Amino acid sequence: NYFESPFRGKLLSEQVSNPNIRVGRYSYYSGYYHGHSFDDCARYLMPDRDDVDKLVIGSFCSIGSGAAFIMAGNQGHRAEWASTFPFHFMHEEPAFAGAVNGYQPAGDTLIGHEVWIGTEAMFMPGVRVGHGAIIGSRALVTGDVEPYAIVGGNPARTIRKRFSDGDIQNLLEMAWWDWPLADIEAAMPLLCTGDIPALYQHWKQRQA
Amino acid sequence: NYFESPFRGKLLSEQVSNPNIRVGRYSYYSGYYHGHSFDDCARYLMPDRDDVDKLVIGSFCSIGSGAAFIMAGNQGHRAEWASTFPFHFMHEEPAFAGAVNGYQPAGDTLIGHEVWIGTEAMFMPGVRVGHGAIIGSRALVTGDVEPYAIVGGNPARTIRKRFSDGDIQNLLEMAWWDWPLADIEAAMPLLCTGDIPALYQHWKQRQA
Amino acid sequence: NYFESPFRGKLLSEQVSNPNIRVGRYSYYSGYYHGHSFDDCARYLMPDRDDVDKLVIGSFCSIGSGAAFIMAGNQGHRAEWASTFPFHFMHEEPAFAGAVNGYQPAGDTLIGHEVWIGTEAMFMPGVRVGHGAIIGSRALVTGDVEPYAIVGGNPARTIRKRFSDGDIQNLLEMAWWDWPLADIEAAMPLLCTGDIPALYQHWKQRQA
Repeated sequence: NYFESPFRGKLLSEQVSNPNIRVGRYSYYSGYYHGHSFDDCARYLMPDRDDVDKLVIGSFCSIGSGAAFIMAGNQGHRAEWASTFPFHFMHEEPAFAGAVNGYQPAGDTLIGHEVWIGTEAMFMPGVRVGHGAIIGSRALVTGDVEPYAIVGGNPARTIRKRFSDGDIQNLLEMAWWDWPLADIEAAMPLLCTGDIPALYQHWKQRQA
Repeated sequence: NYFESPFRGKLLSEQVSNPNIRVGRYSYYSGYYHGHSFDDCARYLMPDRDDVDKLVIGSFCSIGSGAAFIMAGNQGHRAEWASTFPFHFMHEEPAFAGAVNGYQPAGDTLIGHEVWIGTEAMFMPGVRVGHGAIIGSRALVTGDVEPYAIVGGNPARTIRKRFSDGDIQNLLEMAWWDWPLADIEAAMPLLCTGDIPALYQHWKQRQA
Repeated sequence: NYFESPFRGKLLSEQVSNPNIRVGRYSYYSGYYHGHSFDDCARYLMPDRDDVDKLVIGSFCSIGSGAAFIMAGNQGHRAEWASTFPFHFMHEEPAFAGAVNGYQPAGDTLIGHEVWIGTEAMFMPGVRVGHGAIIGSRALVTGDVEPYAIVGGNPARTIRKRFSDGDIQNLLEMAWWDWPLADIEAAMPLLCTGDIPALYQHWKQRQA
């Protein structure tokens, strides 16, 4: 077990290893209940190729145990073809030599800043979860998620947003997750409330 | 593997170990397909603190492999705050010193008597599954379940109840799961039918 | 880990071992992320008894990691009885001696030809997935699936069919998955398109 206690996770930066995984600051993962370091959470991601899709995780993300990000696009499976069998990849069989490569990229998988991901939540290829979004446990994300949206379910569907639309708009504008640490510590007292408007002022002020 | 065969489970009483887990008689768990004893089914449950929420399981429960009961309330994550990041818990960072503890208990998780839980069913913090309830496999229970309700799905939703409302009412009144063993063996022939009304009489009689 | 790379699966024929598992040609499974060979994907399947239900997999199936086929019917759990507790199986307890066997078979689980099963998809007892069907990941299949249906979700529900009804009808008639290899290689160029009608002609012709 890469982890010592169910109550102690480790930084992404201190455990990520596949070059095609770009994690941000302070984002962490706690997988004591799945025992593997964060690298194995990225399924089918080639550490070799620069040609593949990449998993990108924003800053300040708290990631639950056993989360999984399915990669490698279709894996050479074309549902619109007469057969979903990856003939092209089945080398040995000489008969399958003429097979064309049905593989298709899907685009980098992007997880925004401050995304709270539930244990065992699974993300399909190419999704883009927005900042602040909250992914429920066991949630199977099959599409893009909006900033500050609370989703959950198989398939995952938005249940509501964390703040008002205005609130959100303000949060998106001050982007505290990009704030110099000194200011994050400064505004700390306000980051522990739901007073977006207050925070917004404290921001506008400091900016001067 | 704590288990010898996919077809042989062990008593909760003979494997539970966290002091904050109170299992009842005859309730059993079979986790050959997940290999760990029942203690690891309670996620994030502190065996140390008397201050935490507890997992309580009634009598005569049959629990499928890999079931999981997510504990520790919010784990210090406040979705209504400007940030869902557990700053307070991120010690090292001196900047995060002023952070307030966003943690919140959720209440004991209660699983009634005779609850049949499917393999890999996952229960969220603070739910209360009622007696007789049947939890489908892979079912993600996010709220209270009623006695004799058959649920399933992500999110889990009642599909129907096992018996009539009257039937249920009778079952709830005689509470066979609390019956002295001699009477359980006695009424055995009737516990293997759907004749609640018959059982109810056999009960009323013996009571005299 | 029975598997060497997340990108390299093995034939069912080269790893199946329970006698009650009948896999077809070219069908493969890649479980690097679950590390166990295909035999453990069949949950509660007795390799001993000829009396039990069997798991049957067609030809040309691509099976994702950690897929699972729940077997053993009800496992002796009768929801329509007053108790869902498998008394009959709880030997030790002499009191439970009179218990009747609530067990019930459910019928072989049949997975058709060319079924593409997503990682961690779980099939309940007795379902029958039709040829060409596509099972989404994490999909919990609780009932029969039609040929060329694309399902997903907990519970799994058809999202749409891969081809037209006519298209389907043609595909079902030529059954390429039963074609002598020489013809499969022959028609290879067409098996890599969505031109069912074209394929159908190429077929009708060769037949002469």
